[PDB]
Amino acid sequence: LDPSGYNPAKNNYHPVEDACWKPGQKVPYLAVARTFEKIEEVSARLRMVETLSNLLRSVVALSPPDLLPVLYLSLNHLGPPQQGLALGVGDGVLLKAVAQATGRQLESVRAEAAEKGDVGLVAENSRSTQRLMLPPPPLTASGVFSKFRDIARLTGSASTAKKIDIIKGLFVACRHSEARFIARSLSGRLRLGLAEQSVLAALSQAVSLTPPGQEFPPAMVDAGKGKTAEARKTWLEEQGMILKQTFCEVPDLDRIIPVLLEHGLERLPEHCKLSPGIPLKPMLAHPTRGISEVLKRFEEAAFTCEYKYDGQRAQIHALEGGEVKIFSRNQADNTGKYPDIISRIPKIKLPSVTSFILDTEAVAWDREKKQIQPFQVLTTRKRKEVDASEIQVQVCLYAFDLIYLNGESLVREPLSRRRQLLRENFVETEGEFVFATSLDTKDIEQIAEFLEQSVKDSCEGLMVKTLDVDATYEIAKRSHNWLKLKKDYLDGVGDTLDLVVIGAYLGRGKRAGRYGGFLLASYDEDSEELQAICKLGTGFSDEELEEHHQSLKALVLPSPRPYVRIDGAVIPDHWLDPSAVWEVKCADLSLSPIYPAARGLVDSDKGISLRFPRFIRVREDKQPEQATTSAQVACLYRKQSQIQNQ
DNA sequence: GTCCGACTACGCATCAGC
DNA sequence: GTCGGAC
Ligand SMILES: *OP(=O)(O)OC[C@H]1O[C@@H](n2cnc3c(N)ncnc32)[C@H](O)[C@@H]1O
Repeated sequence: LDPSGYNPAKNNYHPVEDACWKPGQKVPYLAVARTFEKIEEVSARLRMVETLSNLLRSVVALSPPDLLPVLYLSLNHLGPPQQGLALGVGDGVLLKAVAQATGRQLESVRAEAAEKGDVGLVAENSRSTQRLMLPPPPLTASGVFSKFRDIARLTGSASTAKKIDIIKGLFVACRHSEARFIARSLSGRLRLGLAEQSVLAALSQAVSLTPPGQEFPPAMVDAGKGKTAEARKTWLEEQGMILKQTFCEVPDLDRIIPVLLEHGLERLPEHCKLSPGIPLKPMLAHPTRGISEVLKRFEEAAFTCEYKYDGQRAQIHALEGGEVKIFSRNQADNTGKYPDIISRIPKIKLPSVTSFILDTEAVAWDREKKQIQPFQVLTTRKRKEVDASEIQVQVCLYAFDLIYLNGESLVREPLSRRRQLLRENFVETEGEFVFATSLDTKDIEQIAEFLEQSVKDSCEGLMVKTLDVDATYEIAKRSHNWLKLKKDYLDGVGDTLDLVVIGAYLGRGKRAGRYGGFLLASYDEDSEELQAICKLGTGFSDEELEEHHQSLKALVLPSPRPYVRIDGAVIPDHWLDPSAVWEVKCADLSLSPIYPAARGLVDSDKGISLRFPRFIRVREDKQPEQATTSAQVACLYRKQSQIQNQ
């Protein structure tokens, strides 16, 4: 058949008959791109999962070995996260490859990509070089995926030119809508509306409806034929939960897909279980906007409150053989980053401990002062090839959960149990390995003082977790089972700044057409200058963003006003007449190496920016001169508890 | 509530142009 | 990291 007319969203989809490729033959990338079209067209997640499941069903029945690349293409992933593969292709490089492939000038394609907010639309609607040669052989799914890995593997000098040539070869072989999705994949903005959770749902539904390991033609193609609506409903969720719980234990398609294709979904938890050395998905936290919101949602269930430390999450694995591994919250290998940690594993556990998986937070520590250092100090550590002698920023560990212990998994255990084992079999070495400052209560005043004390002790806020009711480490049940209580979540903390809009940025994707971001500035009275302080991109409603785009479009200037100073900040696409004042909330103030706001008032060669800036409201009663001054910004930074604890 | 994709600062690691 | 939108 023709991959051009592939419709994986048709009613009564047959995996074998409605396919556009013969069995044993490699899956054409156009079939993947056609499935991406139908997925992008709809907004309901259930319709998106069904369309993908249909494509996965034809793959599992006609070309099983192509299931792994098709899943990775739908996720826009290069492979397992612990392998650390990265494309290494910037937007400027992708645009240079698009311009060279289409025969157009770089300025033409760059203006169009910014105006459209999508590189895929530019790379597709340009084929002035396709009428130059005979059509290259059609693209395959596994072939496109391997070429993506080829790009990611090129390193060293002159590697950029080699990446461009591979991207160029893909575009000249693209037909119909393939160029739009290949360019979207390289830029890291697939924009499908479907991601990890929906792919997992589509995979479990596809292998349940069309089981793998069958002979061809497949005896079973729709195992939900003789079932009722509520029966097929509850059967698919039970199957989807088996896949989701094991993927949370082993988020590695390279390990799950082969076992899946050989033993089926039923026997998967027997082969892929939680084990040290293999990173697992961490437990996340849902943001709570107040103490009262914690009493609800948890209702009549006992919980605990722990200090929210400002560092980097460290998932530490101790294998039975003695080898030690550390993983980030994205399952990235961080073992070579903490040699100081590895030397101290003996000092944290009892002689009876043989294997464990620890959930801790690596926080920068000052041994000469016995205090916690801010996150900016922690980020100055080296990332790889670190030798313990040259470690200049010490790290203190704050363990708050225990997942594995002596060969048994505690995932299905309540937090009250996991916390107990973590206390009995681990030792306190202050400034090295300490337990999270905990406090079990239900008193609002006690919780309020604990929230205050945490920030006095160089912490962001509190973490609230139940102890016995829904207090397991099963992410597939609820990925955000913990609660997050910070000061800036409450609407009275007062860290609101009134800043002037001095620039706008063209939006991409969901923000194509209007402004996606804005440049904010503070007024320096002594220099009579507006100093850029940060960029702003979140906090607007969709209706507010169109009001800003309309109101600020009249103030667009061809050149910046002479009294505006942005230093090394990103030059805005549209310079704006300094007139709009917006209220902006942030979590912290940081010493910036780029922004010139309040430079000299705290550090001689560094300014101040805002950590996690968000838009609150427009200050219509205010004018640029009445905005927050750089002197106020310098004082706000000084009054910070971590800055005061210095 | 869930899932997804807009967008933030920052600094190490990497590479093009000279 | 924060945030809002569609379901
Ligand atoms: O805001 P966020 O989602 O990054 O917060 C979650 C992260 O916060 C870190 N952290 C610090 N202290 C704790 C405690 N006591 N418990 C759990 N997490 C904690 C972690 O890095 C977490 O991912």
